[PDB]
Amino acid sequence: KQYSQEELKEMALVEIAHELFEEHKKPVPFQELLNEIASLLGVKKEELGDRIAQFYTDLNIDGRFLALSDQTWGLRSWY
Amino acid sequence: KQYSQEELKEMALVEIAHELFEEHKKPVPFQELLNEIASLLGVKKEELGDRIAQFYTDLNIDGRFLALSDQTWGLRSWY
Ligand code: NI
Ligand code: NI
Repeated sequence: KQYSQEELKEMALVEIAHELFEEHKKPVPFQELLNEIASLLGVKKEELGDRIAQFYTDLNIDGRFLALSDQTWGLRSWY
Repeated sequence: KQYSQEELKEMALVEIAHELFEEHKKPVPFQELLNEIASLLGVKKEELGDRIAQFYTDLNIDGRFLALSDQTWGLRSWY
């Protein structure tokens, strides 16, 4: 990346998410984005709090992003 | 992993998917699973063909798996 933690700490979660996708180049579940973003800002996802519904909204507003129909799967023994 | 390509080539896609999740330990979009599985069998995803709706079905049948509500996102410039 071309951003420090301190630059990331100045960005909208949706601009962080955008650089992740440009690096990663893979679709990602919303919750995994939250984790990768929260780890790049060295906080706990829990702490993003009020920026979460903001982020969900921005992703929907901003034309660069698609919500894909593709189904997220996992193991029952993680929940 | 503890499987060769040749052992994987004998397994139901759903047992391959299960070992992926046990390694990876992350939720994954269905289509990314198809890619990781297709690359572990050195074929093109396209070639899994009739095993695809089989796999979708097995995931739904088999109690180890959850379909999570979490939304898959991506960039419009991949589609
Ligand atoms: Ni959008
Ligand atoms: Ni199931």
